[PDB]
Amino acid sequence: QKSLGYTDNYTFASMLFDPGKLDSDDALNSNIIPFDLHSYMSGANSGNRYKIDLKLDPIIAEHVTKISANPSGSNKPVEFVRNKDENGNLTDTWEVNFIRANDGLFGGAEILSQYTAKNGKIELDDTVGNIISNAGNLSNNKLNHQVFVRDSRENKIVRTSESSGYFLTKADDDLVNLENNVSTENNNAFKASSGSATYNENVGEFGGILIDQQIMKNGIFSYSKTKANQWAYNYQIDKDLLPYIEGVELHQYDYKGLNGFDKNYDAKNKVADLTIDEVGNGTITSDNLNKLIEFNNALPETVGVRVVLKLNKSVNNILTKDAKYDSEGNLIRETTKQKEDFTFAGYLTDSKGALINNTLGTSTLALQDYDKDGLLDRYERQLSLSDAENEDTDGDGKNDGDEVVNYKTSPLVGK
Ligand SMILES: [Ca+2]
Ligand SMILES: [Ca+2]
Ligand SMILES: [Ca+2]
Ligand SMILES: [Ca+2]
Ligand SMILES: [Ca+2]
Repeated sequence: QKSLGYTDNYTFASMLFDPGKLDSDDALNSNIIPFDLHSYMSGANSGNRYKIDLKLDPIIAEHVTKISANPSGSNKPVEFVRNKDENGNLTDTWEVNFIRANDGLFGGAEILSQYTAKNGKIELDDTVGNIISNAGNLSNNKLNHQVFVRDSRENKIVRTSESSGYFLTKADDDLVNLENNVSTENNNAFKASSGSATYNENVGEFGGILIDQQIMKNGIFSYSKTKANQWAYNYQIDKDLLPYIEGVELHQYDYKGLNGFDKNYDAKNKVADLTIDEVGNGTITSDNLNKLIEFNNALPETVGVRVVLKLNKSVNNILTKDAKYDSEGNLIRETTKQKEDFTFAGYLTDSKGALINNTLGTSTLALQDYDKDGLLDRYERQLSLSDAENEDTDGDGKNDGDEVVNYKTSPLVGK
């Protein structure tokens, strides 16, 4: 139930989760969710240190009986083992070793090239159509999924390997439309695309949210179009976040060769101000899209696009909306939200407005308040430096949330 911190290993440059959509009658009537797993590794690795984790929506994890996939270049599948939490229950995350030689998926020496784990099967105890019809309204809450590399030595997520998103259903009618009428302009250029959403306290004056969409290249694509054939970048932000957003910007996201993507925020990389409507959708174009997207022309580098959400209030005001306080103004741990997920999506359209093949990348941002002290887990780990599973880190009777916003005293000192 508790979230994980982040660590830094640039060698795990990309890790994309590519699942099938769930709208066609063939997929809707099957008990198996198919997927491929793409990875790019910039340096050699070995041993049992690093793992591959796959966190699934609890609606689906309730029905999962087996998860498996073929390692890169193999015919024999490997089974994902379900994870057990601290006390012994089963999480909604399955885990497999990374290095192929240690019952994993990818070879420790296959670097500087895209490698795929194919024939991935999420075997369920029921057909997906039955679960979709017994899951509720999937127009706001989606069937979230997440994949990342885990450093088992420090129990942290490798920052550059995180990728999230959600499975497409018929409730996502707009997105499902574009993956059925794909454009013909460059159906060969790109392999797959996934997104990732994180919280960043250095953005603006109240913190920010970073949406980093990567698009893997099949070859060495180069973007050169006439002014009348210029593409457009289309984005959709979760409507549940608009009250808290001061503004949205488009940043450059350069794949810096062997170093991959720089995950840090840099306000100097802003290239445009994005406009959005009431439902959270928007689009942007130019007479030369090379101004707004670092396509890494003529190079086999992954294409990246960064969207920044500058908040107008502190991020802790999201789960603490319609919460209750006492006479002294302190938060009662039993009134604030504990979990809430937000969904985003980004994709490229051609001149007529059709999707470029495998350019749709969805992302989910999982905000969590495990100890329910009013401070998000990401806030405590990245800014306040307090224990994410303790209402009172220093042990002086003053809760962590009350100590930071109310008492204005350090939540780390008790004497
Ligand atoms: Ca570059
Ligand atoms: Ca907390
Ligand atoms: Ca805490
Ligand atoms: Ca305290
Ligand atoms: Ca204190």
